[PDB]
Amino acid sequence: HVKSGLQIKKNAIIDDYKVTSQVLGLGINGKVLQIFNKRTQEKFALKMLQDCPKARREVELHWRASQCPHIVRIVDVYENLYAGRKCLLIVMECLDGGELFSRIQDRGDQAFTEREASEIMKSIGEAIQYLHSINIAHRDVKPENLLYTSKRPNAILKLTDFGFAKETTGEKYDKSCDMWSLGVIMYILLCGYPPFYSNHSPGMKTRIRMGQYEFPNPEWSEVSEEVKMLIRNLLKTEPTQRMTITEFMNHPWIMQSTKVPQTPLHTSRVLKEDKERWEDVKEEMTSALATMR
Repeated sequence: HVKSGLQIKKNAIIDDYKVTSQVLGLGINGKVLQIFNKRTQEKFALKMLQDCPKARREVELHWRASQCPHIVRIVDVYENLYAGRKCLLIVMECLDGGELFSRIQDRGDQAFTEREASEIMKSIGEAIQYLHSINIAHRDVKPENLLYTSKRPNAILKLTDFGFAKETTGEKYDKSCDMWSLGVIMYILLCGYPPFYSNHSPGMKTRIRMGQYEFPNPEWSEVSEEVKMLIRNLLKTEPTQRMTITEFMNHPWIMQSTKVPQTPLHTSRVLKEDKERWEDVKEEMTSALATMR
């Protein structure tokens, strides 16, 4: 089966979409902005990149991935002049529902089940499975890059931000770092904190002491050994021994999310207790990923 290649349009974007240029001001800094199609009136999102080799690759790899339903769609790409600089203006579907874990943390009943975690992990695994099956590694799978279509409870989770994405060759282990990311996200979904040692952070709990067993008791006591084994496989130190996306998506815990117990988890309640640490969680995931990609 044959798919079209990426046509980068050269006409000014404002022929096609309403923007106005105090909106564009905040854009070249990095913020995704809201814009409207003129013909259709549908809302979209706009990312502004400086045109270089690397931005070109990001947009290329992302375009190949767009038709995955667990990956944010590229609608159009423009090569325009903005300010003194040549820019890639990328038009995408708007994802208005916020980040994955924000939703979980803000729940009013502080209730979250193993089954829900499984359902979410299936969504993320589908996007990764698509990428790895066309020899792309994302290499920046992390909380801020997983976003919901809308605020509503049945919104679709989607993967964004191809700024670190890369073509691979199989004999390669570039894909390994995506599998580690899955293990980390899964771990947080099940307990509310990452599987990170720290030498930290007052008026707060230390969730995992250095060198301590990785599944501590208050939060992990009702979680099966089967699930802990799936996590050890995803987090395995050596990339040569780390679980692949094929093994992950073929695991019963993922394949049969419907049959997963509705075990009540500490996740939402822990995300709230520890919300002052969330910035540091993300910061540590970002640093780890940079040593691991």
